[PDB]
Amino acid sequence: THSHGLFKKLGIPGPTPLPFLGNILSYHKGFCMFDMECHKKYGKVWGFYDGQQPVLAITDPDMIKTVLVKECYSVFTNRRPFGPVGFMKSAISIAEDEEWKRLRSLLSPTFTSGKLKEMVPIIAQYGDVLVRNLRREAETGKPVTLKDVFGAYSMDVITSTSFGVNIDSLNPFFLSITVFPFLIPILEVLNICVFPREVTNFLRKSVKRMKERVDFLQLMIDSQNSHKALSDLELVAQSIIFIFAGYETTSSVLSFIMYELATHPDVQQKLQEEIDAVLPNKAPPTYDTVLQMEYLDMVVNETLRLFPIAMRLERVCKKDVEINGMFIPKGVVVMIPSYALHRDPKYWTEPEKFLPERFSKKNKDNIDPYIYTPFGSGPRNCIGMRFALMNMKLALIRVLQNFSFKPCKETQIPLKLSLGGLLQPEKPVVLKVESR
Amino acid sequence: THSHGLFKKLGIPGPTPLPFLGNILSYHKGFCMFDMECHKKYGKVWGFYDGQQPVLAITDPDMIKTVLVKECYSVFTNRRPFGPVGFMKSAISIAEDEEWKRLRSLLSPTFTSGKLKEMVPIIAQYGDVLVRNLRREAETGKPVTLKDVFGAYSMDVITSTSFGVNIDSLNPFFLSITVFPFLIPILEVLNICVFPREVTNFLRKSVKRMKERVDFLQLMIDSQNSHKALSDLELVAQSIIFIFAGYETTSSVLSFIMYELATHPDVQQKLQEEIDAVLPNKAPPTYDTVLQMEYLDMVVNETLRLFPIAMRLERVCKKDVEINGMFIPKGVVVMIPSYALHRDPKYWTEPEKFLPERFSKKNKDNIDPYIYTPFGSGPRNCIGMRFALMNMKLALIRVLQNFSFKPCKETQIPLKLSLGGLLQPEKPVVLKVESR
Ligand SMILES: CC(C)(C)OC(=O)N[C@@H](CS[C@@H](Cc1cccc2ccccc12)C(=O)NCc1cccnc1)Cc1cccc2ccccc12
Ligand SMILES: CC(C)(C)OC(=O)N[C@@H](CS[C@@H](Cc1cccc2ccccc12)C(=O)NCc1cccnc1)Cc1cccc2ccccc12
Ligand code: HEM
Ligand code: HEM
Repeated sequence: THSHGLFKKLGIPGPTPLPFLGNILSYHKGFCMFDMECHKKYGKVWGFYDGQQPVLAITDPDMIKTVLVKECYSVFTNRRPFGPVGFMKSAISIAEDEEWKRLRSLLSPTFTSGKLKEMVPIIAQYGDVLVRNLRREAETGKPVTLKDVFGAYSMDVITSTSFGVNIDSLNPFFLSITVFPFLIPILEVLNICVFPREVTNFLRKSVKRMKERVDFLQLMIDSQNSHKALSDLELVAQSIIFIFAGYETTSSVLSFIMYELATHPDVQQKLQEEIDAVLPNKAPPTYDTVLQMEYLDMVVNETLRLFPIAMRLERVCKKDVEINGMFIPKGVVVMIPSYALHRDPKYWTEPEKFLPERFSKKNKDNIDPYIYTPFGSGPRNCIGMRFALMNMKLALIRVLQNFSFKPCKETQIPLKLSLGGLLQPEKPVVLKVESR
Repeated sequence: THSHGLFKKLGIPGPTPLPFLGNILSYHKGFCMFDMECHKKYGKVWGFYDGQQPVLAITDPDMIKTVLVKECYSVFTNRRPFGPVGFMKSAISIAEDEEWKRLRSLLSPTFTSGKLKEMVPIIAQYGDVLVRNLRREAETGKPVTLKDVFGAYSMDVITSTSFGVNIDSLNPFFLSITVFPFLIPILEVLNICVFPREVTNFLRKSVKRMKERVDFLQLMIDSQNSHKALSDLELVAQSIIFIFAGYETTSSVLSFIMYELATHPDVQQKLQEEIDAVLPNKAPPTYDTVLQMEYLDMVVNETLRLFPIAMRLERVCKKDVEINGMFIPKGVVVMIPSYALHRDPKYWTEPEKFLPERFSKKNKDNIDPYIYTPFGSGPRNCIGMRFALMNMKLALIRVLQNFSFKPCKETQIPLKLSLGGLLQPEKPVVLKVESR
């Protein structure tokens, strides 16, 4: 624990680290509470230790823009390593430096405006499965688990948009990794993975069994026809990454939104009127009608403020720099506390209140893009942003065109956040559903 | 690799060990071929190294009886450790010394003659599910996968006999452990288990959800009313052990038997006649009618000779001894090569031929019980022997009372054994089924 002297030397403040553990015992309220409390206790900049790993928090918009954008390629190219990963080191969200630049370049036209447009008339089928599955679980007095039917929809979107598989989807130790990150090399030589070898072996062969537009796999197969050419396993590993995000992020966010709509009935009505004015007669939403719904966008934007599911953004400082008058020595992890900045009263009036009008064009400009960052920023931001927003908005239009949402006896009010690792709710979201 | 001098010193012969790996590269033909070849090359006694771990093979019946029986409690009490195990160190097949003696004593009356008898009229229901599931997959030209419908039956026997759950069941790195057994302590502090924490968490709570004769769980719950008293988690971990054996061993053996019957049509007819003489009119088999069928027993006995699914028996020598005129120093693993002894021509004429008459009472006596040992011997033998035999025999009577079994184009003839770890076949067993 010789490394625990770094921040005292640099004159950067923070909580005093315990030997070996660093500051990790403070994760007992979750990343988010620790960050918020640190943000209060110390200010625009502070430091702590994940084990022996020094981590510097920054909250200055300029500094954040310097890290996330200005010096991305040169200094702050990669994220904190987190093995053992195996054959998935070749996945874009994990790869680094030159190998990452290769994959970012190769996989970016997958997510264009125009390819997303080709995906709309296809994403459109499973909202109608989603509604008919909601019909059954609503025609009778029986509260619904959103993450069940949102996940089943998110999955149906994934299998389709990623492989063409059109299915009706009714058919804990990481802590030791920070105290023992020296044990990651060890688990790598033991073939131990954070997956099982079965889910991936399922797909390693499944990919070659189809077989053989517009799913991500074809899009990537087409790109194998500046840099080199995507290889076969490299493509399987990207599939797995895409499947993670589009299933768990999409449906989890969709649950925070139905919760907010159900606990704020005015905002639900105001939005149901908009959907009916743009799409009268319950007209099927399209790419452009979706981008036309402003209140819908404000709802989505404000929900991501309260529940930024990344919570933090992170870049490893790959060599001594002096960003914005501050020396940052190589190997430090630079961290942006999204959740805490999103709930910072120095930028957001009533920051725990769910107030979509913050994102009205009347007020959307008093909002610093390096304070509100649910999808990252600069060259390593969420490659899947536009798809994610489109994917979700398509769900809400078709669901709010048919149903209204009420709190139950079991509805957790107020929603506790996962005190643990990922930004989920404690009890699952359950509401009453009713048909218009 | 200072430990690799042990067998040269003791003047005990064997294959020369490579540094660090020991003799493990020889597992490329599988345990069995290495043992058979060692048995030939060197004789009644030889030695090798799993990494730095010295292992002594013995094939003398007296010596085997000394290890397995005479000096079991005193010297040869436990098996080779094989973590990481977690909360399952408390499972009988894994526990050692005093803790094992406690569990062997507490769990033995579960498997009496009389408790097995109470299980017959209950095991009897799922042979009739097995037959009706075989009916559908046979009424039309379509070969059957035995391990599918034998496993589904073995499972239905398990869930019932172990928890009362009556369900119709149509509803790779270990190598590093021997070169790196020093890494087992490491994986233990990382909570890494050979299970997932989900299968067991499934059961840790499931056990307490029922709720609350004659299943194993009740039998064990009753025994919590010389030694101490079985605890709550100790009981969950025994459930998991029982479920392993009774599912995978039972159905795998049942596949070697249907294979032998289908590839030896006389023995299939001779057995079908016996079942019909003891149980005319397809009378439902009972505990006693099953113990009456001698040819059936001979079939089972001979199949376990060709496919002893343990392959080896193993005991750790817990202190210097001199069994049968031979010094054995503490820490050596003593190993009995079942598979190789079962296929040794010095005891078995035509040992690769499937000849049940070796177990006719006319000849069953020319058979040394420390050469043929499919269930172990002495105080640590298979606690589940009588249940296993009963369980399987019940399946064959009801299945051979209705169906006959023929080889297909895809039937692997001759059966290759799993060249890898466990004693399974290479391609799965598939046969034609037909209704009498
Ligand atoms: C243990 C800890 C929480 C510290 O680490 C993670 O367990 N897993 C993060 C890193 S990778 C991935 C998800 C994933 C989970 C479990 C095992 C994996 C094994 C190999 C590769 C990826 C695996 C992923 O990126 N899926 C796309 C995504 C997810 C969320 C939002 N958008 C896109 C997950 C993570 C969370 C928040 C922001 C992230 C930004 C870039 C990369 C990962 C990010
Ligand atoms: C890797 C290697 C092949 C060397 O080790 C094993 O992977 N697993 C043997 C040891 S324990 C168990 C099966 C089991 C598998 C995987 C993970 C486990 C984790 C915790 C506890 C048990 C686990 C078991 O005993 N189930 C009852 C049984 C099985 C077979 C015949 N009768 C009874 C399996 C084994 C094989 C042959 C004979 C055995 C005798 C005593 C104990 C175990 C024996
Ligand atoms: C509500 C949904 C989502 C949210 C809120 C979200 C947010 C984020 C954030 C904050 C990051 C890190 C940005 C940074 O480090 O600067 C990220 C990265 C990433 N996301 Fe998303 N994401 C979502 C959905 C998706 C989807 C649907 C995909 C589909 C492919 C996806 C693919 C990725 C990838 C590939 C990366 C890493 C980019 C790179 O390393 O080059 N995400 N996401
Ligand atoms: C065809 C089926 C089976 C065969 C061939 C078989 C064989 C064996 C063998 C060879 C051993 C090691 C014996 C020794 O070390 O001396 C063993 C141990 C064991 N078996 Fe079985 N077995 C079978 C089924 C079962 C079943 C159904 C159970 C159900 C509970 C079971 C429970 C156990 C236990 C608990 C042990 C360890 C005994 C102890 O350590 O005290 N086995 N088996």
